[PDB]
Amino acid sequence: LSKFGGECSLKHNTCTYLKGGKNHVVNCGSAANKKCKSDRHHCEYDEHHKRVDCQTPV
Repeated sequence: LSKFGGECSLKHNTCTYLKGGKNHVVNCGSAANKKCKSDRHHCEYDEHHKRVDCQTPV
């Protein structure tokens, strides 16, 4: 609804997600369970509380 999935950059610790044909970039954050730990890992941005998780599980 207000969540967008994408993939994270290990080097940049960011999540890139697509919305309406437009890429957006958001900081994964520094928490050990939120930062990007593996390049291209599934990540999700929650628009509502402006939350990011770059360790989205399967």
